[PDB]
Amino acid sequence: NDLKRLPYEPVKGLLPRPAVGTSERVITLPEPDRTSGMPLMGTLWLRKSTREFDQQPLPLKQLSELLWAAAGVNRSLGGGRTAPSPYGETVIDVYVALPAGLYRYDPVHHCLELKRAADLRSMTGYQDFVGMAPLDLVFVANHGRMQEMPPKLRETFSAAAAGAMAENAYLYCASAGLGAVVRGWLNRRQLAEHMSLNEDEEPILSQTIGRAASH
Amino acid sequence: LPYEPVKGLLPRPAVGTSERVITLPEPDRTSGMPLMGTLWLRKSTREFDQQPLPLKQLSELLWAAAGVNRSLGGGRTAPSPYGETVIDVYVALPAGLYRYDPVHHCLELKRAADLRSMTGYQDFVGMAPLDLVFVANHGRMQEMPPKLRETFSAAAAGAMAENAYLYCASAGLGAVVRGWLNRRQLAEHMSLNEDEEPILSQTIGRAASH
Ligand SMILES: Cc1cc2nc3c(=O)[nH]c(=O)nc-3n(C[C@H](O)[C@H](O)[C@H](O)COP(=O)(O)O)c2cc1C
Ligand SMILES: Cc1cc2nc3c(=O)[nH]c(=O)nc-3n(C[C@H](O)[C@H](O)[C@H](O)COP(=O)(O)O)c2cc1C
Ligand SMILES: [Mg+2]
Repeated sequence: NDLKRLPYEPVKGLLPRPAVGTSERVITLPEPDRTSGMPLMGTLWLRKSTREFDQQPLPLKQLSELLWAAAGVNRSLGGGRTAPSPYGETVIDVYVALPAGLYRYDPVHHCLELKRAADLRSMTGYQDFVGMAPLDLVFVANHGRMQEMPPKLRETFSAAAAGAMAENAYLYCASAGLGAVVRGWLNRRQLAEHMSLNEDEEPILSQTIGRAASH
Repeated sequence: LPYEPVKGLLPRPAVGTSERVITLPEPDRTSGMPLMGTLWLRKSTREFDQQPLPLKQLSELLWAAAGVNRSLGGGRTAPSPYGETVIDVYVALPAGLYRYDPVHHCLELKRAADLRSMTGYQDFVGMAPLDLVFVANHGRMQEMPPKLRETFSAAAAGAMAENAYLYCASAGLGAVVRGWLNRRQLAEHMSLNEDEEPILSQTIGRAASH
């Protein structure tokens, strides 16, 4: 029983796989829906972790709503977001590893901007028995926007903000019949290198998303 | 513009009978505002009306943040590292500080004092009917690597506070998660054990009228 708590085996030597598809510079996303969908109370009942997935990609509508749920602008006045953040600073940027490329989600313009023309799915650097899925979200902390915050609270603020955003994604997945699993076992430096992140950018959590496997 | 620390403010005496265990009505609702609606209305509120939350609303709020959504296995509404509770949720009420027990869906008196707005920082958040306090229990993380305990408890607490924010958006309540905490001072006020530390506090109530 305690054996589940043993630290996971590191995955050594993996390189980014070649991009599959057309690795477009910008992917424009459709406007997210505002009225309809499963009641919040229903989504809380069904909120769970999934580790085996079907490989079918999310339709563009679902990719859009997921990204908006996690990191989107919900108030035009001031660019308020669907999730909180310390001092209103955008401390977390959401990246998306798709088979066609690694993208950064831009909330103000609700689109994806190419960060790397490579498939960086399941590059957490640890064997946590989470299978291959259509996409991974990576919640990256931007230390450049945290310098007016007390240093000893930055990991708590980054992790809490990332947690809230990952929770919005979980709840969206539950509303839309999708599986999700947040993953904190990250070789942060290795993943930061694969993602071509700047020195002040640190991966905090990832989240593997897709339709749950058929059996 | 950066928040300043406030001096030693002592806790207020509890108002009421301070019952030792409060039974909460069983969580059974599956209806209410669509998730997308709650996401659209998710925001922080800092000025509140003082009217207490009815029992049913308090029960639902606690269940959203910390409750059992799967009876067999004790799976929770929020994720947790290794499926083990690393966060204990406390509720600071006028009548006393209570610990929410997810398995029995009830409140157990922790201290007969009013500990609302005991963060130790001046973040301009007004008095509200209650605070939720998310406590990292390091006693339940001794087999987890030290370097991950802060990230995992903070990410678990953030998800729980997020479920709470969303519930508040669905119910027309205001909420604000607060992370600027003098943790040691607040832990002392809460009578927490040495290996338990408040990491986030969340002030909740109806938004102020005038
Ligand atoms: C901060 C945090 C980090 C997590 N890290 C991982 C991880 O690295 N790998 C994994 O498979 N699951 C991870 N999980 C998921 C938990 O294992 C999962 O929440 C737990 O099994 C309970 O299942 P449930 O989400 O269905 O309630 C993490 C959860 C949290 C809150
Ligand atoms: C980790 C974290 C800690 C926070 N701490 C405080 C705090 O101590 N005091 C406060 O007034 N607000 C706090 N907030 C709330 C943010 O200031 C707020 O989310 C931000 O201003 C944007 O407003 P919004 O929540 O309406 O989107 C915190 C938010 C996060 C994510
Ligand atoms: Mg203990």
